[PDB]
Amino acid sequence: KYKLIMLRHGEGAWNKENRFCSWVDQKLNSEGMEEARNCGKQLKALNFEFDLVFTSVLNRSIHTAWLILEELGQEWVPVESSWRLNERHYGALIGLNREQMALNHGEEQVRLWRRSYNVTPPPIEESHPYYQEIYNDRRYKVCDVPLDQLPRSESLKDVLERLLPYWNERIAPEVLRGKTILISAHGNSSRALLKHLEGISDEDIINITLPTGVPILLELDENLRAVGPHQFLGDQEAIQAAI
Amino acid sequence: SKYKLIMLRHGEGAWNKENRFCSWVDQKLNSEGMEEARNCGKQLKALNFEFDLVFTSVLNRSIHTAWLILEELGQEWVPVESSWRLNERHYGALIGLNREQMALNHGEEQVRLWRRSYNVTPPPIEESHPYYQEIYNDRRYKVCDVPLDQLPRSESLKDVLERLLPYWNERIAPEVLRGKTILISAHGNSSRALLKHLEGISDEDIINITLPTGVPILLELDENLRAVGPHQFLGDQEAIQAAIKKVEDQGKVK
Repeated sequence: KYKLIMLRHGEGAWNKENRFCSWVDQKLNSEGMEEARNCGKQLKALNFEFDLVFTSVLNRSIHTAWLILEELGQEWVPVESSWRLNERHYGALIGLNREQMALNHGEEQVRLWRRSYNVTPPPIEESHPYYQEIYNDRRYKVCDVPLDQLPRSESLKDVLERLLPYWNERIAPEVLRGKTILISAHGNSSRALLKHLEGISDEDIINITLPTGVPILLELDENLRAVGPHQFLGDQEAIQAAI
Repeated sequence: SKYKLIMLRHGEGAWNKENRFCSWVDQKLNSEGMEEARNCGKQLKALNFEFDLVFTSVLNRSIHTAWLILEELGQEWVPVESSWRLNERHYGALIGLNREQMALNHGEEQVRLWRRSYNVTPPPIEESHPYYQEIYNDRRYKVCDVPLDQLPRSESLKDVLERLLPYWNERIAPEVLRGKTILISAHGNSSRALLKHLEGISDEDIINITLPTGVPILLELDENLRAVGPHQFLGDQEAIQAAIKKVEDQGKVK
């Protein structure tokens, strides 16, 4: 077998204003940082000793890895970041209040826009309050594919399609070669990698519910295909939230 | 063809306040060292620096200094790479001992030579030392470009140069050649050793370079990667000199 840990960061202001962060580089809050600080205390109690850490290019994912590495005393562990682990691009829904988008278009459409393997939201356009903050940022000018070729909106399926090469090419070699890897990612990019490993269907995946601030162990074979459900490590007094 | 590079020294930790030798002991910043980091970041942002790559040692005080600066800059996504080759000088058996006491029992001349000289090697560390095992049993020093038993047990400034220059030649300098803007988060002696090589400083003159903590060091190089003039400090003139008299006074008596 092989082992692998993924997780997702905690809370920010927009995660409390009930808004769509998505590609907006919004930061963690007191509880967001403390959550990851506790998550590292947990992996410490677990005697966890990583070799490589993989993140998105959004800071809430990076501070999360960093705060974790400090609790472990593992700050020298190599870190790699990639747009291909970014949160899903929610197009024009970025930054708007979701409990009032449900007031315009109705719950059924907003629910579908987030619990759907196949549905692409409206594309963010140059008029959007945050179009510039995303596409002009220097971190997207040095990417592996040109600025114009980055998506302006994504389905959950879109996330996996851009993710999977990064897994095949950057990650999978390393998890092959023994390295205990941590993946500090987001709600959808975590959901998509679990699908491709647990072979989840285009219909069971919209059901999958991953907590935040919680390690997610996952065992593999030499095929690198899953061997069981994803399990959650730590003080299993951790069955909270999930709306 | 006209390159710029930023190099700097981390800030205060507990043993710094205690006036001890840290060397390869993985001491953390205290919260004032953390503010030095943040102040570097602010100054770097006020010059609108955009880094493409950051290099550090594997001592966490140099890594945290770097992470703090990236956050000030909004550049947390900029790749970071770390290497024992940028480590502080290994101070042998003086690791953990107070500096002003060393001057009392050996003279300020002997202490100055121990700290700032080119080819005076410290008394090596022995298995008896309270921090021996925690150093050479640390996982970070395992998967390397050098066997565990071959890691030094003390180091002259010259020994530092001989282990740092290969990492410059093969890892930092090519990225400078590509046009990337580089930040180097290291320590007093590893930065002096690379300044000695880049500036061609004599064996006899490197004794007189003291680097202030928490202060950006701007370096300009030509198309052969040699300095164009002497390294320069960013920040207020008088305050840097006052901070420099500070560092050398650590080895002088009442």
